[PDB]
This record gives sequence, C-alpha cells and structure tokens, in this order.
Amino acid sequence: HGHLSVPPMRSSMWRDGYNVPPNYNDDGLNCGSFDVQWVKNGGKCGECGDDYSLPRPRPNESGGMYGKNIIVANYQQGSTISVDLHIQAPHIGFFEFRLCARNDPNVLETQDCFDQHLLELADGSGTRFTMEEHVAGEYTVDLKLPQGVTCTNCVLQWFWRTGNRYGDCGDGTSGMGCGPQEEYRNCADIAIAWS
Ligand SMILES: [Cu+]
Repeated sequence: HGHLSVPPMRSSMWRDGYNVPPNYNDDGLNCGSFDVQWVKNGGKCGECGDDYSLPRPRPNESGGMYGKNIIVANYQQGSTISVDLHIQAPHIGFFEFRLCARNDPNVLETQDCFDQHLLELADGSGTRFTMEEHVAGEYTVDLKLPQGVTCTNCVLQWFWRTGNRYGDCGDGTSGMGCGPQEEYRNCADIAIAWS
C-alpha cells in the first residue's frame, strides 16, 4: 500500500486541498486486488490502478471521478525531477515510471502512450527503483525526463510490482517474486514545457 504523493496522483489530490473527491483508500490502487487482477481479469489492470473490469474511463482515469485534468505540477522539459512515494505498507518490489505525453484533456491515456516514455532513473541505474527494505515512509526517486518532449496534459504513471509471492521463474526454477504479483498503478496530471 502506497501512493504517488509528489506530484500528487488523482486519488490523493484531496490531501493537498484540491477540489477532487477524496479517496481514503488512495494507498490501495492495486488493480482491484490480486485475485481480481489475476483470477478475474487475466492479469490486466486499469491504466491508473483501477480494476480492469470497470468500464473506461475508470475512476482514476481522465474523465473518471478522480480524473478532472487539473495539472498538479509543471516541469521543464528534459529536467531531473524528484518524485515522492508515500509507502504505507512497504512490500518489497520495484517501481517504474512512464510518461504519456498527452496534449489534450479530452483524449484518453492508454498503456501504449505511457510505454512510449519509460523514464530512466537519474542515477543511471535503469528504469526500476528497488525498495529493498520493509520501511514505511516517504521514498524519493529522481527521474530524467526525456529531452525534447513537451506536453500540456501529460499523465505520469507510477507502477509498483510487489515481490512477495512465490512462483515459477520459467527457467526450471521457482522463487520469491517470480510469477504474478500484486501490482499498483497511480496516475498524476502534469505539464512539461521548454520554459
Ligand atoms: Cu499493500
């Protein structure tokens, strides 16, 4: 359990005093829960962490109850940004961040859009930030925005793949963190400009 806090994701904007409906379970956007994701929905998840079986736009997607297209942060293109995750129950696993470089609030984000910009960690270590220790609190991740990419209505997607289930690793082996895991996604509305 945790949420993208800086910039604030859609279901957490109430915490900062925005006029968006509150979600007191904003730490629980776990794709409808593990069994719903993996037993009901074939491993699929909404773009923004909702149960995949809900119709689009889902509650945390643009046009859903929490998706009012209110920009919560403005960044310079190509800059290093520092994002904060509030981790309430610190399940082992890793985080990834994707940018849908959308320019119109009336079109809907898709995973294909997000997948065009998988964000690199500023430290050069790749695309996955690993939370190695079970410690609740605020985790900061420094990310490099892609050079030359600007967007007036961007969506930032945080993905958390937990690692607390044992499964077939596919190499003849099984292991902790192999196979399907509980997953979280959160979306935040941001803008990126040359400035
Ligand atoms: Cu949790």
